[PDB]
Amino acid sequence: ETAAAKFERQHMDSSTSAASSSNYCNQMMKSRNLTKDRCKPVNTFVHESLADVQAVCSQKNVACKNGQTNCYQSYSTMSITDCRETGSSKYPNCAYKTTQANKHIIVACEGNPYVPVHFDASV
Repeated sequence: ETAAAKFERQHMDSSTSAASSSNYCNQMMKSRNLTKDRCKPVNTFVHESLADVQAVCSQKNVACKNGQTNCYQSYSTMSITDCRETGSSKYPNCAYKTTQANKHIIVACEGNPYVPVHFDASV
């Protein structure tokens, strides 16, 4: 698996009229193989098109949380879903709270072609 492919598996779920149910994160964290080794504490899925998310690599250059300079913030807000592990959640039955939002995303980009490889933040 390439880094670009990993970003698509971990963070992309393109859909118009995204309506993530209370069960969404429970299903998606499992189906995208994010609960195989351990319960991943937090994750974000983006519902805009791949073209639109890839386009962010040419948008607003911002500092990455880790101090690197290869992060970019979207000029427009994007439909997203946040997944946050619950208190009662016990591996291998990882449990999540599902919260829909409309926010600017920040991603790190690398390579040729210059594409997203890391989801940094939503703002």
